[PDB]
Amino acid sequence: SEVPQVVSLDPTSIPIEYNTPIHDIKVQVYDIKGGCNVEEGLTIFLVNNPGKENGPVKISSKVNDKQVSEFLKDENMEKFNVKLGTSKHFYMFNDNKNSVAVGYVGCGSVADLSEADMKRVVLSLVTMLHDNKLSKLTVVFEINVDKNLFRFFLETLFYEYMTDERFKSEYIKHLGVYINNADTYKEEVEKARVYYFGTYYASQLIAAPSNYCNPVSLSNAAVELAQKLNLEYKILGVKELEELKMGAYLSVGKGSMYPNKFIHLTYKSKGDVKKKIALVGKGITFDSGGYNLKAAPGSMIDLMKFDMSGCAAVLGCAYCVGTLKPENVEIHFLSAVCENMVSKNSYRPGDIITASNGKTIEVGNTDAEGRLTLADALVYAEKLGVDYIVDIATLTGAMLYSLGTSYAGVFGNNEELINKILQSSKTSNEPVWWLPIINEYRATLNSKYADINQISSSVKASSIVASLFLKEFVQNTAWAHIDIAGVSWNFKARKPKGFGVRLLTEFVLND
Amino acid sequence: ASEVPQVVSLDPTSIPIEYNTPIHDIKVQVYDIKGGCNVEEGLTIFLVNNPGKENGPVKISSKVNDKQVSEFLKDENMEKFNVKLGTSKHFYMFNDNKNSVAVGYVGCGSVADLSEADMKRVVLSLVTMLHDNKLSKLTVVFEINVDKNLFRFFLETLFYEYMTDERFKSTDKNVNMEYIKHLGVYINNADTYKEEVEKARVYYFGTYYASQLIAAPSNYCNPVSLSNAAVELAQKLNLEYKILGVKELEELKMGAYLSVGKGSMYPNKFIHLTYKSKGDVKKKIALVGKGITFDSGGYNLKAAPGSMIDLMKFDMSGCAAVLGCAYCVGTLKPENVEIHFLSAVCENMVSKNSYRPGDIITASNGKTIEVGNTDAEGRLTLADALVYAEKLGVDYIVDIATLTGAMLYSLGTSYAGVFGNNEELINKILQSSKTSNEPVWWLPIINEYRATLNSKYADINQISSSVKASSIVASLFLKEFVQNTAWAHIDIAGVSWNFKARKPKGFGVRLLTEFVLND
Amino acid sequence: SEVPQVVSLDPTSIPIEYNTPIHDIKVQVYDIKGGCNVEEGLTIFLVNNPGKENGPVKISSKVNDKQVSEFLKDENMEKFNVKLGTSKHFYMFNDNKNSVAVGYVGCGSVADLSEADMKRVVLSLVTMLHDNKLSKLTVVFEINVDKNLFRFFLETLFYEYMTDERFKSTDKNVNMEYIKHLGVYINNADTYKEEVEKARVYYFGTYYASQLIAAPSNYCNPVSLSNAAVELAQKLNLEYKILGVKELEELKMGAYLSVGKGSMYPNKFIHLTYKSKGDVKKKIALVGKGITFDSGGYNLKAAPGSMIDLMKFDMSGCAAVLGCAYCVGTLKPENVEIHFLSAVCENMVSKNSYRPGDIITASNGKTIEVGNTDAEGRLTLADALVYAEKLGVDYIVDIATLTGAMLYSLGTSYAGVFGNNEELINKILQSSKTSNEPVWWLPIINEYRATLNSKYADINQISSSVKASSIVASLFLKEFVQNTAWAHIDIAGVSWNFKARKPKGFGVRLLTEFVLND
Amino acid sequence: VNNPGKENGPVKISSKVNDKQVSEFLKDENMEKFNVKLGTSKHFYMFN
Ligand SMILES: N[C@@H](c1ccc(-n2cccn2)cc1)P(=O)(O)O
Ligand SMILES: N[C@@H](c1ccc(-n2cccn2)cc1)P(=O)(O)O
Ligand SMILES: N[C@@H](c1ccc(-n2cccn2)cc1)P(=O)(O)O
Ligand SMILES: [Zn+2]
Ligand SMILES: [Zn+2]
Ligand SMILES: [Zn+2]
Ligand SMILES: [Zn+2]
Ligand SMILES: [Zn+2]
Ligand SMILES: [Zn+2]
Repeated sequence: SEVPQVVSLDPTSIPIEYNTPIHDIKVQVYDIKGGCNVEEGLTIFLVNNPGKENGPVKISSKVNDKQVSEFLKDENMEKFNVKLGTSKHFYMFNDNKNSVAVGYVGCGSVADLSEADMKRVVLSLVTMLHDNKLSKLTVVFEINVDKNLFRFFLETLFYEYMTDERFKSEYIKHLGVYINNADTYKEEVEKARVYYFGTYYASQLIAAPSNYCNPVSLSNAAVELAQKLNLEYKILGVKELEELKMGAYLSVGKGSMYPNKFIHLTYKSKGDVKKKIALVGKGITFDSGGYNLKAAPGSMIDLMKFDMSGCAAVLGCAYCVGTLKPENVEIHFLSAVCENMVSKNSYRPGDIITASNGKTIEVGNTDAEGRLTLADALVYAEKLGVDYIVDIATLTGAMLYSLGTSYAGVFGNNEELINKILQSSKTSNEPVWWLPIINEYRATLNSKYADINQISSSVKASSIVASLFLKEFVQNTAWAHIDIAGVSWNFKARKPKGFGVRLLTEFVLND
Repeated sequence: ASEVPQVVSLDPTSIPIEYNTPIHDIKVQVYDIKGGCNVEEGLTIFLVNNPGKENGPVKISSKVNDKQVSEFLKDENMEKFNVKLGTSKHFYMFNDNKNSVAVGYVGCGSVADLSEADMKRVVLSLVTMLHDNKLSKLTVVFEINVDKNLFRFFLETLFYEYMTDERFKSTDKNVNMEYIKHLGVYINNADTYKEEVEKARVYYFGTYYASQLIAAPSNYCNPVSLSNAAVELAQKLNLEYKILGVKELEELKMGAYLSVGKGSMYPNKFIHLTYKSKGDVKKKIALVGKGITFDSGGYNLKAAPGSMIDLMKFDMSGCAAVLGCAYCVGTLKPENVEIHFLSAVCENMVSKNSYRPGDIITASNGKTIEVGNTDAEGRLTLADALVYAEKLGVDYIVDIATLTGAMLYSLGTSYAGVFGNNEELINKILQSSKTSNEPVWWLPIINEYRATLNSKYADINQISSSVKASSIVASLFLKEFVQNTAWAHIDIAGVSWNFKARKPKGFGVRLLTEFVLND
Repeated sequence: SEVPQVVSLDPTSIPIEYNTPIHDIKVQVYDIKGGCNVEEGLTIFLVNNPGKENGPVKISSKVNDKQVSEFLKDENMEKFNVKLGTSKHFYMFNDNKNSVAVGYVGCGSVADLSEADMKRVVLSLVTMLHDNKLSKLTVVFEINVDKNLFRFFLETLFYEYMTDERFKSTDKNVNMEYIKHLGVYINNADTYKEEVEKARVYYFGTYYASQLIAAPSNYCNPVSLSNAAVELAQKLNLEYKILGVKELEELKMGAYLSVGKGSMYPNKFIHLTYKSKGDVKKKIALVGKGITFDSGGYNLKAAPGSMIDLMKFDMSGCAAVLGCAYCVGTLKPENVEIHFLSAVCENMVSKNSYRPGDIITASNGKTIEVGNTDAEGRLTLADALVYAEKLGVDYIVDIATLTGAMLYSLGTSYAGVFGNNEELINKILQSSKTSNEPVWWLPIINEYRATLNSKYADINQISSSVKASSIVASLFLKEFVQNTAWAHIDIAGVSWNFKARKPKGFGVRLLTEFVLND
Repeated sequence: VNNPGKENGPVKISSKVNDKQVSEFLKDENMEKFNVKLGTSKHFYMFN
């Protein structure tokens, strides 16, 4: 498990932060009926105006401080508006002559916030936290959210508040929440904190550049994670991968100085097993394209450290599952990890390679490497004899032109499973849309020489074609495929989303 | 009608349209298989499968009312052939009356319920047997299971694919072109299937009519000639009609639609056809089709590799499907409905008179629009068509358009995408997709992208600056022009043209008609 | 007739120079065995040294002056070599105590100079004429050349020497002075004497063509070019007619008319005729592609390498045909009837332009599906070929800047010839030899014909699958000649001299030699 | 089989065939229903 180096200055591990300052925040949830106390730090009102305009801010909650309550009177507050994400905050002295900050974030005019909207709310709030030295934040909900959305608020807050400074060379210690029917929201708090970290852990792996995060260091990190969670683990090396005849997966890695590593973590519930699941993540630690090099305008080769986002989501999910400890489920966490590089040793456009199920594949484009690695992972996953196989992958850039940057696409061979994923999208608030596997396009994968083509020459619906290819490697097991090529990276914030950790955990939990 | 302007005298002044096609001379007779099959003149084709047995052997199960033919078609003789989807074989023999007969089969594979795609492969194989063989009659024996809709779909597709469009042929007409006069069909429970026959013939012609308008090049089919054809159609069907000209469009302040047509030598013409049932009207529907008779891109000229400027006569496919639907509706005469058939027809050209990238134009609902790309012209014309539609006071607005090339990257060439603001209406569309066998998939209008249409100067941007999901952004733009009516949008940019066969599909005619009929 | 203008500063004619300085040159040929007189101006010896690479200059001619003869002794000349294209200037006094200038141009080792080699020699000589104000040049041939190559020397010398200042205003060359006399010393001079005025005629045909080509598309548009052609016909007493739009409509030339639809200039079809006074034994139609500017139309020339700034040259074929009309009309061959044809128009972007996808109808009734508006040349030629065949001629030869693909097949030196008749093709190759305008036979590959099959129209203008566009274009044109020997000369690669930044006037001499020899 | 002169003309088989059933299949009246366009084919199964 020694990471090879070219020079002594090359890093030999991924730095990982486990103990984050988010974990130090004491959280308290209070009912809003008893009035709000404003004694310290920053207090923010989440305010809308239905009908409205953008109408005026009007505060409805009772505040147990004379000076603040004066500040918050309708005549002052109408000077401001509830346009989504708009905020104002002011420092003042309270009834005990102590310095208090008080303000609001506008939640617009609709009464049901979408995940997108709520995200805009949190971002405004985070901007104030990053701009202010505070011991404590207090948030009071003057809008209605359900339990899942409340938890989404917390996760998004923690995640966005946290700043990754691992490669560079003050946080609040308390969070108060005022909300109607407080007691029903309390269970969401620590769940949010677990969901935050699984997501942030995924992010750290994705953000970690390819010199740091390579097939050896990523599998080392996965082992260290399993050890900390008491998960069973197994890392398959080149020799075993050859014995298993994983020729599609091995071919992708031929050109890399980093030997292929296959990750297999296993969680088992205490109880009687009622569902066995294999979660398979695409783990290309750097996708240069291979001989089909990413040289075309817009191919974004500098982003391609993110091509192990699927693997990160699966690993982050492992954190959440290993921590929350759901019952009656056995989960396998799989990733065929490798690096797609240019070398005398690389596989070539046109090569015919042989998958572990015996299928010969003609490589039409070395930059369609993910589906080759996934083919062998899927064969491996099916041999585990599980009930559901779900794979998640940054597989096709075409997703940007279908669903874009907000919704991932799910494709599958089984409507019941697909529907379970859509439900988990609803409760996780990571949005997914069901796209079809159109069988009429299957003929385009008929190779003249091999059993099957890797790519289509004629069909531009590449996300569907890739799904048709993948489907050839699952024979008799319910399977779904989540393409996160569009959603994984947050282009505007210049960072990963850690997309899919919460989706997969909800999937596991809801079962 | 209006006079079509010409640059030279040899410029065509109308679209050639074939109404009385050879398919309409075909006499169809349907028999129940339980009565046995008579095997006489022409070509008798058995549709045969073998469930579960992939590439399984052919077995003819139907009673054949001829001793020679029954002997020929017995299991031992047929076992050398297999049912592989699309395969076919011709047989020759003498019957009990000493007349030579031609017989054969088309293989329908080993899966019992044929998809719409599978059935098309079967039909294409059948058509291959009709081509280059001068036959007076074809007889088809169904030894596979099909529901009523799939039976109709077989007939529609057969009629459509058999037909050959020679309107623009002159020196190269097919000397050997000769159609059957009779079509016999044997099927179990024949009486239940009979009602589908004329329905299929009507659906075939609506689709083929749309196909004719689309395949017609932009010199033949321009906004004046296309609106003229809509008038002629309306007169033949006794639909009400109104064609709005520029002066009337100006009065209605349709600035977004008018701006697109500024650079064309052909004046904008807005088609408005109306069917009204004689009964008491229970539902009112507007069907809106994109009617760009040629899309050069305008100043944002289609010059990039893969922009397929030579295909762009097809950018009135949406208008064509709405008109094809008008044919079907006006022919079948549904009760209790009032249907408006709408198209803002124009041509997107490069000229001293063209609108420019950056121009700010005002739609008929007062919204100002910043033009970011003159090649996103469809959504601008649809904006004003949607405002016009909503003022009619209908229950549903459905538009259909070759709107975004991105469709090819999302759903590809077989499935159209539907988007909308109302779930009930979307499900009705999806239901019509099932019964018409023209596949459509529901795609989301993702509100998070809406902010990317915020203009610094105008009320709204025509295009997104940052979002590449253009089919979704376009849908977001269109939604701004429907205020309080259930509305759905069908993007057929990917499915309209059959690239393999080098012809249009007339996609959407049957879909839209089923939608009207089922309601 | 009247050229339309957008503003009053728009030109309404092509400026044309007919009486050139070359025409003022008095040429005298003398037999070299009488010895050479060296009395004034510049006297240049053309010398080689067969079989000795970069061999020494040796002057073998007798020079009728003691002082000059001494100067050019082998001893004095041995320091110089005959490397092809090298040259030297000498200065001395002759017997008359007069200042005299002498030099040489090396013609290498091979005793048989190629077309390319001879142009190298002529270019070196012109370098000696430029930037030196001389009243007289004398050339002494100490190399062997046949009659066609001697004529080629003069034609090339005249053409290269001539500088086109029609569009110069504030930047004319103040030092521009042309010799008034040219003396030529050659062995067996009597046989070469008849080549001189032939060379002058050939030079002007070529120069005339180049003037038309070089003239930009604002000056040279379909009206002004057809106007020029009438003027030329009047000067030569050729019969002429220009067919205008209404006549073109009556003749149903729908392919040709569609290309011009987008232009502010009306289509003009040029038809000049030369007819011998004797019995007519051969009738010939010469067809020249005449696109005065090719923007590409809606298939706009926007791709890198499309060279839109060069497209004033897309009437190079018409220009070659008109230059041939000048030569034929001047030299007056017997036994022949020649029709000089061009369907002239401009390919532009407009509300009025034809579109990609349009189906149009040619004058022979064939419907054509336009796959690319930038393949306009073959549409205009289609109707011109139909017109040509209706004249009842023995041969139709077209010449056109038809396909950029020529750059990748033959390049900038050799034109391609395609045809439906081996005898006609061979006559063109033979004319290539005697005109020294190089041409190579390329095949019309019938296997590609199916790629022109259209789903809706009788035929496709362009291929869907085949990249060999010069072949595809020829297949298309062939569909418009029914039963007449026809050949097609694609000059897209050779028409413009990219290094010298000017047209060659390619094809005038080739076409004239074809007519003359037949 | 070809048909000189007649573009896409009918198929006519000239060879004598030593089978009565096949001889009858190959008669002009049957074959004229097909054409000689380059690459076009038809074949039929029968008993001899
Ligand atoms: N790694 C896949 C991928 C993922 C995302 C993008 N991409 C995301 C945004 C723009 N391009 C491109 C390729 P692949 O190269 O299709 O294997
Ligand atoms: N006419 C629309 C369109 C439709 C289809 C295609 N297209 C269909 C297939 C490939 N490209 C491109 C543009 P538009 O240019 O987006 O308005
Ligand atoms: N005018 C023809 C042409 C001729 C020459 C070149 N060309 C010559 C050199 C580089 N490009 C390009 C187009 P066309 O655009 O094929 O009609
Ligand atoms: Zn790749
Ligand atoms: Zn990848
Ligand atoms: Zn467009
Ligand atoms: Zn369009
Ligand atoms: Zn061109
Ligand atoms: Zn040209």
